[PDB]
Amino acid sequence: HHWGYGKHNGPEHWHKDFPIAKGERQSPVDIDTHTAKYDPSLKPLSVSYDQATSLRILNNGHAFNVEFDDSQDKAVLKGGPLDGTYRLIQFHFHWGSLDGQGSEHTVDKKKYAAELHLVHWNTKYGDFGKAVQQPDGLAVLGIFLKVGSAKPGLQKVVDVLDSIKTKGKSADFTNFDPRGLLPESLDYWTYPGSLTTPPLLECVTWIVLKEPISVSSEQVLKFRKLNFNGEGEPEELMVDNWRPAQPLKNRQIKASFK
Ligand SMILES: [N]S(=O)(=O)[C][C][C]C1234B567B89%10B5%11%12B5%13%14B%15%16%17B8%18(B961B%18%152B5%163B%11%1374)C%10%12%14%17
Ligand SMILES: [Zn+2]
Repeated sequence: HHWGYGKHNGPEHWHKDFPIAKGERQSPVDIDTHTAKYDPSLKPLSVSYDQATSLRILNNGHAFNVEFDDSQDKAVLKGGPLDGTYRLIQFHFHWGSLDGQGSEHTVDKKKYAAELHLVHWNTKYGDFGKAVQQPDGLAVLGIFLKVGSAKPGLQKVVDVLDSIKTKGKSADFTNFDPRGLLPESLDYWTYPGSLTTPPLLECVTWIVLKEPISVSSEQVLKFRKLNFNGEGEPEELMVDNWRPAQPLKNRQIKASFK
């Protein structure tokens, strides 16, 4: 009886195995645009993905992960609110059963159809397992998806999903360029928070981009054909794999932009 996204194992149950679920810096949150203060001390985000080396795509039973070679400083996030250098390890998405839900963060209570998370770890801790034990261990870049025009840079991901339909399936996924998933603007909000899946550790600097990317109805429908279940098990469509907004508590959301 492991955690998941259902009635009997979804987010309102997670606190029983992971008591930090009711902690002081949980994610995601609602971004109240009127309350988020412009911080002129924040730097432009530096996204250096030119040498990013994707290796593989994996259906982990909750989402799909696109994994990178993080054995050197290839793909790195720095600047913005960050001190030092954060290495790209993977990205994944959260999405809904319908276009009106799917994102984890909300913007004035608006839910987007999906949310992309690019996960990076602080190189000062040496390995991601040490980094997740630190309050400044991870930086996650969050990007909203809305349904409209197709995202050409996403289609290589969409086209491999048929080969990882079920939990535990992986596929070689080399030479994927994550620059193709970024919007035009790097304007962002930032706040201190947590992983949004168990173990829910409070180790993340969140950087949420204001400008969403557009994907087509056909692209997001292919996300919704994935399965939470393993091969030869009863079909449970991989949809609504998002945690709802959590209490902001004693935190300030900062804007990089006026
Ligand atoms: N929705 S979310 O908080 O970005 C989930 C992040 C999950 C992970 B934790 B460990 B650290 B890195 B890899 B593995 B798990 B995987 B990635 B971050 C590693
Ligand atoms: Zn995520």
